[PDB]
Amino acid sequence: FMENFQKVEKIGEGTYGVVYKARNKLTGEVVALKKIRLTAIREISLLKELNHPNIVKLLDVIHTENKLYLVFEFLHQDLKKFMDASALTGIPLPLIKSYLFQLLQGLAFCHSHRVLHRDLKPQNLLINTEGAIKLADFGLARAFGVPVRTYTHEVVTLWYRAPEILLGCKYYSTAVDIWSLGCIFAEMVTRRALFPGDSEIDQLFRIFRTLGTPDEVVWPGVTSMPDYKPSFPKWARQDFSKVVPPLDEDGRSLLSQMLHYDPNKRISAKAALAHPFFQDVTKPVPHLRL
Ligand SMILES: C[C@H]1CCCCn2ncc(-c3nc(Nc4ccc(N5CCN(C)CC5)cn4)ncc3F)c21
Repeated sequence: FMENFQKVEKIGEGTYGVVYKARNKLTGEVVALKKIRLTAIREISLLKELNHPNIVKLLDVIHTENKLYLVFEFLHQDLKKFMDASALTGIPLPLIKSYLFQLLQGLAFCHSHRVLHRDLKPQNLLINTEGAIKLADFGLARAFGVPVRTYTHEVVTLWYRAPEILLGCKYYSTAVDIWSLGCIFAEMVTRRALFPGDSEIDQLFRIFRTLGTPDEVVWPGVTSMPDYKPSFPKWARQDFSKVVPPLDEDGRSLLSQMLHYDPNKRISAKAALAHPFFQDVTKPVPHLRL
């Protein structure tokens, strides 16, 4: 239980609980220990075996008393800090293309196992010095939920929420992760958030002003969604060439397929891996200081 870990420093404050960098007192292993404060047992245990090089490995699930502990492999930096440190020059496109490629591999692995992330964002994308990028906070959303406030009452960001979630879809699909990854794709290219909304209706309207207000033509059945309103303002679609300059045509074509309104038209992770944008994909080494 907690005795075998030594708390090094606080990493971050997730929704369910606090995450610490810790040292296994017996094996010297440096891990990320998540303290979740209090069905879910069997759902978390289904993630012990969701192992993939682009998924942060869940090492052990400690269950003692009314406190639940998750032990992950430790990574030193999230994508958010790397984007901030690269804000002046921009992440080089070969590195952007490599991160997107690896995350689509990770997504394709979890969607084939019917596991959704439901909350992709730069803050839970972790990188190392070797050029790898991994998905974190994976599978916990179905185990507890995606609440509005964290345990430290911080607001959950909506910038990467798929429109079907914002429109009240109860049973969304794997396409919600492709949408979030598309928004992260755009943010890495332009060094600015694609849809930085501070409310659910502001997030939805910021999507509408960029991609046009959806209708039955582009999204069959959107007018029947639980939170759709006919009184939605009707904005025209902006051209993608102004959305993410100076991304090349391969990248803009891929991004537009990741940002399709209709979840059934949105490109899958496996299909996106065959997109010509990755014809020249490599694995560069990032410029990190730890
Ligand atoms: C993604 C994090 C965010 C914390 C809450 C969600 N969660 N659950 C586990 C981990 C985790 N985290 C790490 N590494 C790490 C991550 C972030 C940071 N900080 C540095 C200081 N910044 C101000 C914020 C980011 C440091 N280290 N490795 C492995 C992991 F499973 C994380």
